[PDB]
Amino acid sequence: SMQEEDTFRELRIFLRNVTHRLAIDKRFRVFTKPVDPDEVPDYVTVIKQPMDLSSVISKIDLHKYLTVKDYLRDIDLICSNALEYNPDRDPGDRLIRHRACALRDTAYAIIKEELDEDFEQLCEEIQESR
Ligand SMILES: CC(=O)C1CSC(NC(=O)[C@@H](C)NC(=N)N)N1
Ligand SMILES: CC(=O)C1CSC(NC(=O)[C@@H](C)NC(=N)N)N1
Repeated sequence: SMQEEDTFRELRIFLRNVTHRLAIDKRFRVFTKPVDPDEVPDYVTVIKQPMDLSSVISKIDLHKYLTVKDYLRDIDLICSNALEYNPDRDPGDRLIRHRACALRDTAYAIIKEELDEDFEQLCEEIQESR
């Protein structure tokens, strides 16, 4: 229905705002764009399902997220991919892991503070009826 489409549009507006706030954070610059194959060639090999904040924005605009849970699974994927690609004790790897975990923590904290739980439940119940 029209009211249901209004609900998903409000969700997209909210998700764009969260994603923008993550993308402008200097700590998260390494996650804003796909990994460039030149600067690092083994990434395409190790990481089967790449995700970054620019791809998240594209999926929002393609109406791919109908719930907050669909969105956070892609935030979770940005994080888990970074931990998998950077497992070593060396400081370069450790720095990316710390930033990845901070990105995930920040997104969850924004949603916990600013998303009404009844709004997320509505999105869920609309989606379960489709
Ligand atoms: C998005 C992501 O996970 C990235 C982007 S650059 C990076 N890691 C590195 O440049 C070094 C520190 N570690 C390697 N294993 N090459 N990890
Ligand atoms: C997913 C993962 O590997 C981890 C390990 S610890 C973490 N986040 C934290 O400890 C946040 C909540 N606190 C900080 N003072 N940083 N995330």
